[PDB]
Amino acid sequence: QYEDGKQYTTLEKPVAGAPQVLEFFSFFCPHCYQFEEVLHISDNVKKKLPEGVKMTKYHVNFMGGDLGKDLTQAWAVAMALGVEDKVTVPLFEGVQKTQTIRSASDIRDVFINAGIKGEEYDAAWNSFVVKSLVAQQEKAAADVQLRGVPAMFVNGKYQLNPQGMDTSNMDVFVQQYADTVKYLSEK
Ligand SMILES: Cc1cc(Oc2ccc(CC(=O)N3CCN(C)C(=O)C3)cc2)ccc1C#N
Repeated sequence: QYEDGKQYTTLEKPVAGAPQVLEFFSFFCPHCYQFEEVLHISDNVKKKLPEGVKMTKYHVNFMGGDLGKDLTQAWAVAMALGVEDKVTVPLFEGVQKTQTIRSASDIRDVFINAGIKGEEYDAAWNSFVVKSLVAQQEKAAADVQLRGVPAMFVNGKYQLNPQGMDTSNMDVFVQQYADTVKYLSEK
């Protein structure tokens, strides 16, 4: 039922110490927008994972020019402060839906209207911790030879292959995607 090359591929050099379930996304990515707002891929995968398996989500730079680097640093700020749930949707909608986020100051404004004080954002933005988080996201992308998003990796060894699943129907696609992660997570 689950064959290498159909629902998933296998990295030739597995990534030592990778997060068990690792998602890569970009706020510029249209498929990542639907994974968040329509398909809820992340919460559907989470419903089917075994006990205690942690899910990690990293932002990538190669979409959207110099604003893409700023969005990776902003996602680092969100992870450092734990405000992902308050900024994920306003950032997606400001980048892709309204296209009113076009600069670092527009990103900042999203965090402030979500309740993060400007002095707290500026401190985090310039911290060593966020510097380390930016480098961490870029290293994981390089370590899996990432070329596009959305992408999801299981135990640093298996890469989901959504174009090898049924993409004609949204509910079947979500169930095949989440069941593949569950199968691979038990390996
Ligand atoms: C039912 C459905 C099914 C879909 O199926 C996908 C899903 C993800 C991908 C991955 C992808 O888009 N990319 C970007 C290009 N590159 C270089 C990559 O490696 C990966 C593809 C099809 C997408 C949307 C919807 C909807 N509603």
